[PDB]
Amino acid sequence: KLCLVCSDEASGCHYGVLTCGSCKVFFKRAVEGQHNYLCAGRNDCIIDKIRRKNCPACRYRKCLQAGMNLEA
Amino acid sequence: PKLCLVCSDEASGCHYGVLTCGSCKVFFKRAVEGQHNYLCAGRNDCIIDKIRRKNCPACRYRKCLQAGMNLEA
DNA sequence: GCTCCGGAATTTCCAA
DNA sequence: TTGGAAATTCCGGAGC
Ligand SMILES: [Zn+2]
Ligand SMILES: [Zn+2]
Ligand SMILES: [Zn+2]
Ligand SMILES: [Zn+2]
Repeated sequence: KLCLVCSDEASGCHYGVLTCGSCKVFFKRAVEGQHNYLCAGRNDCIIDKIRRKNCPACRYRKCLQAGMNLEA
Repeated sequence: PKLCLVCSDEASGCHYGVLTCGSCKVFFKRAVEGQHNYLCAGRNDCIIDKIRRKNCPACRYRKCLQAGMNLEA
């Protein structure tokens, strides 16, 4: 039932991956925002429920290598 | 010149005992009266600057305390 | 007249 | 939206 990104509960499978609501209003506007997103860490930041908003960079990263894309 | 000891932006003036910008001033003020409960998603060495400073409240708050910031000064 | 600082009130911002 | 946190702006009072 877990979002494969933030490990909150999934609202369904969107963009080819099972994840949550916020994680699926997030990928989302990073792509056609085509955003910068610099990490203040090592690029290995932990992504979970209340930390997910700390590092958009690592969050966006983890989105991609879970396979999220705009296509179907 | 004139540059903040915390978020590394240009300093409004000495605030709470530490030369700092205005952003960190009201950040620190808000942190001490409220809760600290912030978590770091990194190793607690996170880099703080104008773009990065909003990423990790935890590390930013730590730097303020490290800098010597205190409410009565 | 000014400088300096705390700080409240206001606006900007964005996540959920 | 609905509400919380960020940040710029502005005012009160101690000084000088
Ligand atoms: Zn998620
Ligand atoms: Zn990161
Ligand atoms: Zn600062
Ligand atoms: Zn951190």
